Amino acid sequence: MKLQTTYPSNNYPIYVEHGAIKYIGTYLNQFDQSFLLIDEYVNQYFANKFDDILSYENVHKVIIPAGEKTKTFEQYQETLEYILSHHVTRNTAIIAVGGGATGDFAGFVAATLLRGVHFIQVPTTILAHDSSVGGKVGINSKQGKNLIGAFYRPTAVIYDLDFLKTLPFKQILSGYAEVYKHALLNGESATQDIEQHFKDREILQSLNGMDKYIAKGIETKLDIVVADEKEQGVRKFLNLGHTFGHAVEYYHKIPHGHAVMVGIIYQFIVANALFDSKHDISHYIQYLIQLGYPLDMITDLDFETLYQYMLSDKKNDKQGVQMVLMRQFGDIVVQHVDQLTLQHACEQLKTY
Ligand SMILES: O=C(O)[C@]1(O)C[C@H](CP(=O)(O)O)[C@@H](O)[C@H](O)C1
Ligand SMILES: [Zn+2]
Repeated sequence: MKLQTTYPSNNYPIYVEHGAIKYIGTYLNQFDQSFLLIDEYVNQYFANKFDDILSYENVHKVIIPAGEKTKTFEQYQETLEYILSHHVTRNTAIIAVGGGATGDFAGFVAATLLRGVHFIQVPTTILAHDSSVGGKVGINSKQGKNLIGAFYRPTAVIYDLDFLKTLPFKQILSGYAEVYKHALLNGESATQDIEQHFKDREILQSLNGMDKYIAKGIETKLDIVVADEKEQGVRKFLNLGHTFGHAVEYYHKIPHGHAVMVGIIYQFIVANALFDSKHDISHYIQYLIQLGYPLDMITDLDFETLYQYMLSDKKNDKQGVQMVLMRQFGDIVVQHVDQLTLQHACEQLKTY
């Protein structure tokens, strides 16, 4: 399945197939050079996977830190300086091969190399069905996740759906949180429909019918990003449950999806607190348990530290904290949420 961003100028493809890993080479030699940034663990896993195209005269393998441990200022310099020492050109390409983390990083590298070079997204996780589309790249700060980065359109995205066969459950759950989020955004139908298909752990864990809920996720985003690339309003909707989520992920150091799920239920808690959309909290809470989500850190949360982090959030203004709330499937709204709600929603979410 091939897709394409419908922007005015410079648009990119997105190959979502079970052999998409082949679509790499139709580019490699049309670039003076190519630098393959690959996660340190992904590199072990798929040792020869990328020899068919790496044993070339242009391609060089660059091994960065595993996941979120690469998204730092320090690594940014090293990797860039290392790269440049190869007398590159403005027509070089950066091939990201790994999770969302190696993707954000390689992307921020590519986006700033000689003021911008070529970028090829090659996701290998479920969560990266999300992170590889939209052009958002970057690293982390001492203040929070993704606080330095940029909007840079990749030349093309290549999502080989065969990489899911090696994903551990902890990452299925993690990636599933984004597949589920796009669903919540797709309406009461798509939610209860995906909730109906992926009923419990064993279903998810098996991954049957996943190939479908991913393509549906990618599409759903491709729409919000083409329609509002610079997050000038609507794209703020992909941030569903990330306000609290990003705070739990950074401070509690738990997987992105896991935090997002917890960020989701908390968001409903607020949508009650304010609009009183009367959300079935007991429903969502349970559905997560079945799927197999941990929920052990729920008790170790801490409104105080999370709140201060929540002030770094990229959606706020001078007025204070800001969240993406759901009032009804098809009625998502963004707005201020003073410490009040955040004081009694982190405690009502503790009720569980
Ligand atoms: O607009 C996007 O691409 C996102 O909102 C981007 C966020 C990252 P941000 O909140 O740091 O921009 C990502 O976590 C989410 O899954 C999708
Ligand atoms: Zn996310």
